[PDB]
Amino acid sequence: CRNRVTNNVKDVTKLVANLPKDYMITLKYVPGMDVLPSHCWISEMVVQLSDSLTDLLDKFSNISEGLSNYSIIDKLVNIVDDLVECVKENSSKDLKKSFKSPEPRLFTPEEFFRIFNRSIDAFKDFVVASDCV
Amino acid sequence: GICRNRVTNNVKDVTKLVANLPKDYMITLKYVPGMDVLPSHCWISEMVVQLSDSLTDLLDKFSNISEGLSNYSIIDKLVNIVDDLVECVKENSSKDLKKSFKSPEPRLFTPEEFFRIFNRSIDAFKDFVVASETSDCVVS
Ligand SMILES: [Ca+2]
Ligand SMILES: [Sm+3]
Ligand SMILES: [Sm+3]
Repeated sequence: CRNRVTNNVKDVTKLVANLPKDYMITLKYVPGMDVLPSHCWISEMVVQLSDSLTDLLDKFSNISEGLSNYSIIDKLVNIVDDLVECVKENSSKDLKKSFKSPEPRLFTPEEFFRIFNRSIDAFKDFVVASDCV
Repeated sequence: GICRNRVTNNVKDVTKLVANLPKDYMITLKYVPGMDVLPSHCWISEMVVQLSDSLTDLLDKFSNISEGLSNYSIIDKLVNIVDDLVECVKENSSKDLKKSFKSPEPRLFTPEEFFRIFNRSIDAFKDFVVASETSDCVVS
């Protein structure tokens, strides 16, 4: 989706620096994301990252006048929601939705946002969509 | 001044930290059983010591590389004020209960719960001008 709202690890790196290391974030991970082509999982991953981030957002209080966790997350919530929009709109050869109920697991902030960056980077370099078994 | 040397907590930073900590995050603290109804001389030494231990350990959970708002930075300052207190306890020749035998049982607390116990404990260095004029250290 050409326009990705630039979600570089710039703010992500800061967020991870300020989230406790032993704090587990829940994410319904789409299995196969580490081997299958993107058109097979990007749609559901983007939807799940959106729900996890939004739920994570309610766990912090505002003070957006100095790059607080709340503010950065809100910024990431918006980026992913728009990617969700695109995916539903620019569907073809892409598994536009279907199912949407993988298995929920726990991730460290580091692991969670690594999954977050790969999902977004997935759009960056993505042209050859279409099988997924 | 009562042990008020660099003894200004300033909750301005504390609220900001609680706000920057997930309400979901559980913090460990060896809590003294009834410090909520017992005279301060019954728990203050042990608690000031456990608070320090808990805050010091949280340091490990954050990164010291962050511009502007930094949770590592705020915790560091909090550790110093509480470590300054563990000093007014050292030389302390006052006998009231400044010991607590061993170490209490560990308990989990959310950020708001933990820092409430924190501020109270600190503030306890003002409302502690007695010992023989207070109650026992048991509840029953
Ligand atoms: Ca949800
Ligand atoms: Sm000192
Ligand atoms: Sm009693």
